[PDB]
Amino acid sequence: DHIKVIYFNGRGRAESIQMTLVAAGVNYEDERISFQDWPKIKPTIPGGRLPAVKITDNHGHVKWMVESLAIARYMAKKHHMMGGTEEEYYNVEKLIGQAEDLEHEYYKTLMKPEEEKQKIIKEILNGKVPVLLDIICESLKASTGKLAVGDKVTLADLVLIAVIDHVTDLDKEFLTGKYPEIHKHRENLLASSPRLAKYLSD
Amino acid sequence: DHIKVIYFNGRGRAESIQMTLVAAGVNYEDERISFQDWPKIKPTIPGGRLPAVKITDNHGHVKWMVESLAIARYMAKKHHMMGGTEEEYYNVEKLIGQAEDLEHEYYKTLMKPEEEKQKIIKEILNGKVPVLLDIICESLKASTGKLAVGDKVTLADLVLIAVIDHVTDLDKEFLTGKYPEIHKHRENLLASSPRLAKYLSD
Repeated sequence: DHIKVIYFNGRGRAESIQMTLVAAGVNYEDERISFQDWPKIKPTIPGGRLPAVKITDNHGHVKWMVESLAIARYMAKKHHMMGGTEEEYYNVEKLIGQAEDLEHEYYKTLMKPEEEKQKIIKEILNGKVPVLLDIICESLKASTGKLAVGDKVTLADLVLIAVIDHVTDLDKEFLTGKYPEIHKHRENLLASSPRLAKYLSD
Repeated sequence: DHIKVIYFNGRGRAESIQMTLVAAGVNYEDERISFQDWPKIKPTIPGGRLPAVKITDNHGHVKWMVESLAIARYMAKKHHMMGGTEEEYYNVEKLIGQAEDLEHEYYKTLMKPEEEKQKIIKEILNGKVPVLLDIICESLKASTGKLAVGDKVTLADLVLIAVIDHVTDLDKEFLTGKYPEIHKHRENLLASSPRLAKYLSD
């Protein structure tokens, strides 16, 4: 059973799939597609969208998975990272929802020239971004554990760190001296998962 | 127990919470907040965002739930509408993800001056809207049952009907003589759930 994570963007939507697998201690192969080869690769991907995950058993049979956060939730559920109670499940989804709202602001900046980019970044960093970071800070405070939901790793944790890194991609100093719970979350996450600590260092 | 669904909106994000409860045969109270009353209501809502769900027990204890699709997933999970196996769960999340991509196109048209709204409606209906509808059609085909995932109601079913109604909101004729599996899905869904059939007329 061989897992291939097929994607173009190293900083993209595959991050949540890769981090789930890393934290789960699961081997996989990264297959990165270049812009140049995409037109030729597209018709070979069911649904024609990346990221996608190709799973090949030892009899050469192929199962395809599409929709990156659906894949990540499947892999997370399989390896006990989607909450241990229905209440924890709710809170996992709550924080994923909140991080996706933040991610969607980051998305407004993508594929622009110098400006719109500069103009968008400025609008989002003064608008919804700080509101959303505050909401996430309070969700983290309300955890019954040291992590986003309880004390052990969930998808909510990995989705969060990926989205924060996009925020800092826009303004590296944006969270400096602020959102201590968010910095504290990352410290704590890296402690609970040497694997992810290792992966993120590399 | 007493469930209150607090929202704007209407044809908004509350639809998936309400449809889930309706399909689960769970009673609840709708509390609709006017634009005029929102400034005074906001500080009483944790996180200051709607939709939100206020749950009051017999002892007058108050539990708040936020993030509408996290709420919808909680309620769906509690009532066996999130798939019966891990593969069914992945497929529920797959279709939810696909419908939300469609929903995001619909969102580009909201709160616009009619000028650019007309321009946006025209832009998406020729762009990603039919691409996404085709993807959803193929997802429905791949179901092992008559509904989006298997033969029984899941959150994916309700998210799909809500989003398709938004598309027809933009162009009431867009799916006429097209996407037969989508028409077929809705045919089937109302059959499988007399409760929802009722709600969707009433």
